[PDB]
Amino acid sequence: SMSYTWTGALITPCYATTSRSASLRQKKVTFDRLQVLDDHYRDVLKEMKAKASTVKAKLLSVEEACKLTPPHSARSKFGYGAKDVRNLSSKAVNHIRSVWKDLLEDTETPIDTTIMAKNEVFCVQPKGGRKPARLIVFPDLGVRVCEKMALYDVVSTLPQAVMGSSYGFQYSPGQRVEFLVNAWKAKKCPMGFAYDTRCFDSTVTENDIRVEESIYQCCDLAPEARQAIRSLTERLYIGGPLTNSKGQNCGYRRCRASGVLTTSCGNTLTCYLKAAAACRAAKLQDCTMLVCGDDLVVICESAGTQEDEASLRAFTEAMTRYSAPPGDPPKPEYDLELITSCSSNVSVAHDASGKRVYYLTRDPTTPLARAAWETARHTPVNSWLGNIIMYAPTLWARMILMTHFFSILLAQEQLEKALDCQIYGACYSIEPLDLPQIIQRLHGLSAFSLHSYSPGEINRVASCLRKLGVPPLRVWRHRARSVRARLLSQGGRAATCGKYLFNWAVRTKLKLTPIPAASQLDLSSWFVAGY
Ligand SMILES: O=C(NC1CC1)c1ccc(N2CCN(S(=O)(=O)c3ccc(OC(F)(F)F)cc3)[C@@H](C(=O)NCc3ccc(OC(F)(F)F)cc3)C2)nn1
Ligand SMILES: O=C(O)/C=C/c1ccc(NC(=O)C2(NC(=O)c3ccc4c(C5CCCCC5)c5n(c4c3)CC(=O)Nc3ccccc3-5)CCCC2)cc1
Repeated sequence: SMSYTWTGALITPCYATTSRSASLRQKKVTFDRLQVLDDHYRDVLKEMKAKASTVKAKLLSVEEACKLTPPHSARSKFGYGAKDVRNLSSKAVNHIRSVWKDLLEDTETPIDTTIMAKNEVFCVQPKGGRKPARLIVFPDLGVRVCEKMALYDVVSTLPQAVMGSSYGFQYSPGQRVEFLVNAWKAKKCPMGFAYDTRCFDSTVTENDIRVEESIYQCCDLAPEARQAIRSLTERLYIGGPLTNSKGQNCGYRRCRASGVLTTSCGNTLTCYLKAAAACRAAKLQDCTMLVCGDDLVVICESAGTQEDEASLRAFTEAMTRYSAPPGDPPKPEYDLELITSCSSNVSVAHDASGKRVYYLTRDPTTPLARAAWETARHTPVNSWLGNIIMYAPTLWARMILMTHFFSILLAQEQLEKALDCQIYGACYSIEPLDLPQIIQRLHGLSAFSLHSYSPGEINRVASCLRKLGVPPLRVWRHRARSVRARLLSQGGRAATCGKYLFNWAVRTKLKLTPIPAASQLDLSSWFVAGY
């Protein structure tokens, strides 16, 4: 089946990515899919369904779903926006009830979807060329609330039950490294790899989507929720008509929509199922998987250099057979630092006590360039804040991002003002003064005392700074001492940031003891819609 069918009415809009590049993206994402399912696929699927049986999901109220709407979610064509929804206005609510009643009445009529080009910031790099704008398909604000009513409890309960430890989103960055490192140590002869699927969303066949539904149907579901899942599957999930920003009929989808509630959850389940089955086809001994949507890391017992090269080809053959071919073929790695997943890679450093600590790190180029864009054109989303949270132990986040933004915030007297940030699915509102507490909860106390980084990691940061015209780490060290000083003078929460966050900047280091606030770390108390 053709992933996409196009009419000719072009993708109209509302370095960066424009709608002018969309034509190239369309070509990459449009293709025929050929699925050849085998007995392993069926066996894994029965195992998964059995684990889903145990889940019981609650149907959310019309009002309950409104308070989970992100404040920046696109407005409805029916005259009401995200604000109107979370304020529980009669226009929003009465219209949402009609959408809900329509899902329970209509079982065939496809739900209309909007095709858009994602405006992302990438780096102006003269190996490879400019990437074309990613495509984003989504239903109306109204349908998006009903999706949450019928499936919010499912998606935020089910994957963890079906996949257990293989489910990526359950982990904090510290917990993810803990998992990866333990699984690598657990093997007597470790050999891992990361499998990148070319255009994941486009490889998701109508059967794949119906297979996910078959899994959601294994929970205890309210009759209404059960019907709504059935209707949302056939009217939205399995495909539908596309409509550009203007209002013209753009084309027809027969794959995954990125702007749906099930996207993340479903992708994880689909990728897990395919990979898990392909592990049996390739006869990969003592397997460990870590699935983060379309992202997949496999750790196992090596069976020899030649044998592993062969087993990896068998894995790929099997994945391709399940309509999930690779971008570039996976190579077996015998060092965990070389395996790249969720754009990041495990690195090592030493804390105060001299103990070797593992941490996740990525190439600073994109985070830095994105932050430099944020600095210029004003945005409601702060990639830098996310990056400071997610990559807190890294040399780059600590020395550049933290130094830069804290000096900016100190100067604007905005340290006490909350900021909206998106970490993968979830949207949070965090005050920078609260960061130490969060960083400790997500990474550990070692996050503030790290030193003795890998020479290569140090050079990756160094060379990257030169390339972007960013002042050297020596400049940053100096700048940090001034921020640290100005923070400690302020006292209270401001002084905690100075003490913990900026300890690396001083010659005369302080004894960093566990934070009095992070002792009773709640989390999800910063949570403002998702997931
Ligand atoms: O799509 C989702 N669900 C659909 C399928 C059903 C979904 C999406 C996100 C999500 N979460 C909760 C767990 N965490 S979390 O880290 O505990 C955290 C908690 C609070 C916080 O904000 C604060 F603290 F400020 F409140 C900030 C972080 C975040 C995360 O994305 N984790 C994965 C991950 C972890 C490490 C990685 O590695 C590297 F670091 F390299 F990226 C890469 C991915 C956010 N949960 N579910
Ligand atoms: O050799 C020595 O001993 C010292 C050398 C030295 C060299 C250059 C400076 N530069 C500066 O002071 C100024 N810019 C900066 O001090 C600066 C700060 C952050 C910058 C960033 C990012 C850093 C991460 C958060 C967002 C801002 C970028 N660029 C930056 C420049 C360079 C830039 O202009 N743009 C980009 C573009 C892409 C990526 C990064 C950048 C301030 C006004 C005049 C220029 C300072 C010291």
